[PDB]
Amino acid sequence: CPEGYILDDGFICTDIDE
Repeated sequence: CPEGYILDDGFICTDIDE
């Protein structure tokens, strides 16, 4: 996951949509 798409909850690819 690139910039903006970070790791949340328990270190998982989180969404964003720009």
